[PDB]
Amino acid sequence: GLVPRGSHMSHQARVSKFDLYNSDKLDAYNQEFQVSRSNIKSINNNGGKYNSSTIDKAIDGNLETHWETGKPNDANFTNEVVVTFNEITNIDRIVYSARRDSARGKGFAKEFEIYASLKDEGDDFNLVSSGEYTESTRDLVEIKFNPTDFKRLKFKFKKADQNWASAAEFMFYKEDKLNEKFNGLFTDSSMNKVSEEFNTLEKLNAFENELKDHPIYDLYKEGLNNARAILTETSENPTKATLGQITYNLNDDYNNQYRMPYKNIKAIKNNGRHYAAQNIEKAIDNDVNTYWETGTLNSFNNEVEVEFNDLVTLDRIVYGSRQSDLKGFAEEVYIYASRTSKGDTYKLVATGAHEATKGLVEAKFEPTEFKRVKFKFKKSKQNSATLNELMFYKP
Ligand SMILES: CC(=O)N[C@@H]1[C@@H](O)[C@@H](O)[C@@H](CO)O[C@@H]1O
Ligand SMILES: [Ca+2]
Ligand SMILES: [Ca+2]
Repeated sequence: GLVPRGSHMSHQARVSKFDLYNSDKLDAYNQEFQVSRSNIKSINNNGGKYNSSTIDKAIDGNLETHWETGKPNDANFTNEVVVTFNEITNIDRIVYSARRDSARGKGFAKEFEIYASLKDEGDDFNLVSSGEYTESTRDLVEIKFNPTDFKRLKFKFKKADQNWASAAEFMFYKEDKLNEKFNGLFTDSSMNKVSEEFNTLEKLNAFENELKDHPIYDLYKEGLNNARAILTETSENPTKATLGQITYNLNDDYNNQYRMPYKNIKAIKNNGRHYAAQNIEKAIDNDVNTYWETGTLNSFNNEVEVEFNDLVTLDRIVYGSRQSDLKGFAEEVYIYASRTSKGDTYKLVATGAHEATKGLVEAKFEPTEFKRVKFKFKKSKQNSATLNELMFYKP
């Protein structure tokens, strides 16, 4: 499942991770939208090449071969690459990666400019788009701008990570209008309000139907379901949860019926890093003897966030502290639910309190749907935060 990237229709490019690449849909996608590698006539660049990392390697269809410049950016020199197409070609996107060898990410175009020419020769280039990407240097990114005709496309490494501009691949794509519609599903990057054109179930369901023959329809489903969850959301109704020591976690048969499978955990994270090697993944390793401990400390609240693969209805969260001393036992807890896979869509489900104790405690509340859960350490014994296990039980 992709998530909407936000609309782009200024002259600042939208740059996002090209997650499409990992999918079984890629080939069908490329068939329809990619500019064939066979339409790329030639490539040159102004900085030469390092060793055998020749410029042809930037457009050979292999993410495991790269060009690297022979001359790094400096205060006086900016690396650029010029691609010539067989014929004038309409393009709205570049998909780009830096080198992916042992120095992966080195030379990533952290800032770039894109220029068009309709000629084969001459310096008549006009600025099409400028952009940046600050998230990572290791990513395959989609750079999306206004659809433009190119005989030659010039790509300038305005800032290259560690100056030594590199490219595993430059790939080119034609406009995908339905994809852009999907990119405009939400009003902003928080993805917690559906855009006006989809802002009813009637409109959203019609849109889903409209996407059904699209090559990456299956990847759109997650975002569509997120929108639907927002459209159908009810007012938050937090209660006080009842907290008590429990031992039913020992009961395998019970767990089979009532405990959410650990395999349903897509991801875990927290806001406070961790102390020593008491990392977060051991709050969910199914071992009461291993525990997470925060790197930060209350004042600030510690919070843990668990993402699920499948939405699940829970009525209980079971937790315990580090068993040695009980340091960082959540004495007071806020439980937040989101019904979306991403976005700023959490609502408060329940508040609860219990004295620190050995063993496991359930926090029981009203049955609630969770696609993701936030566990907030309101008050914690000794202003630390610790989890030996975090478990989720159904009504
Ligand atoms: C493997 C590795 O890091 N190779 C790089 C090489 O590609 C080039 O950037 C060079 C510049 O002095 O620095 C390193 O040797
Ligand atoms: Ca390559
Ligand atoms: Ca554990």
